[PDB]
Amino acid sequence: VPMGKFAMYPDWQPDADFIRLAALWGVALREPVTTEELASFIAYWQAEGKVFHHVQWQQKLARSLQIGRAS
Amino acid sequence: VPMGKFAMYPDWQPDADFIRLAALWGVALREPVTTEELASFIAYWQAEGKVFHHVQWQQKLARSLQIGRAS
Amino acid sequence: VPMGKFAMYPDWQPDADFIRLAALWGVALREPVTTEELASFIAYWQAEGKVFHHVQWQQKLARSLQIGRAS
Amino acid sequence: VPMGKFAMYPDWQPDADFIRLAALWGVALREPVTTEELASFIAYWQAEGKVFHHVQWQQKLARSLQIGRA
Amino acid sequence: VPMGKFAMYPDWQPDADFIRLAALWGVALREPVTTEELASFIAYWQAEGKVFHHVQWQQKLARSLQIGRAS
DNA sequence: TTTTTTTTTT
Repeated sequence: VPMGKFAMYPDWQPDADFIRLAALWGVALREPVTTEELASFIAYWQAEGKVFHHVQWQQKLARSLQIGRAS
Repeated sequence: VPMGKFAMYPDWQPDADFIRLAALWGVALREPVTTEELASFIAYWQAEGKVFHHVQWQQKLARSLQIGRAS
Repeated sequence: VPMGKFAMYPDWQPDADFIRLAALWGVALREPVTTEELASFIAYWQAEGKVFHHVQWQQKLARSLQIGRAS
Repeated sequence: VPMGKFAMYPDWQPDADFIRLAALWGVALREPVTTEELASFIAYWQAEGKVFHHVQWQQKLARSLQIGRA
Repeated sequence: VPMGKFAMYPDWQPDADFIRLAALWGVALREPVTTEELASFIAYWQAEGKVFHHVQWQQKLARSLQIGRAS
């Protein structure tokens, strides 16, 4: 992944231990991140064009899965 | 088809491959979009006046159909 | 209380006086800060790189909890 | 009013006609300034250490309340 | 209007072509100068007590409006 | 002259 802030992009992936991190940020995920969930996240934010650090992007991904899976 | 964010408008349409996209975002559609579902979505969001990129609109349409057809 | 501006770092804590100050600043919290809320706050601002006085860091944490918990 | 350039301090207060000043400077305030809003402001800038004239401090409070109430 | 350096005073105004100047100095004002922004600028600098040439005052206004409207 | 973290018709 790039250093510093950057816009979301198609082959981006969170860290292997992403679920661990999400737990540490108060989001307990039962099942792993599916290819579809990630593709949808990336599409949305790639369009938006805002820029963030890798770890902030992962925080956005966790918050998004939490809302996504409540429904 | 405008570039950038835009408010929804009456002759708006999702891409021709919309059904495959929806699948890639984790929305499996067994029926194609109807002119009535699309008019309903457009009328709602046109009034609202909120602005989004084309791809984000298409995600809103996918989510909206999922919910709508579940009922 | 720590002195001078400083970047956010992993072991940072707002003092035991934090809930008190938050109330003096118009943010009334029912329950204490969770390890997770804090971890999440730290991760975000540590990546951001910005530098602040302790009290200022505390106000940002208060504002964040207020928003966070409104959901 | 406090004189010269100065650092923010606990007992600081804007003028009684602060509301109308804020309007003159393009910040239309529906309600008056609360105790907590002021304590929050004062804490922030007291830590920061920067020094300003009283009126400038009042302009900073006006800009801040605007942002804060949105 | 006064020649040479002078302290800011309540009735001060910039030139009628102030928008064109501001563009020459790199500040493109999508909107012109409001009476309020002006009073705000005057109260600030009148308090500050510094003296400047008319054209220097006009540069301070222009830089100011740039920063003030960047929000 | 510079205080202001935030995907979801239901």
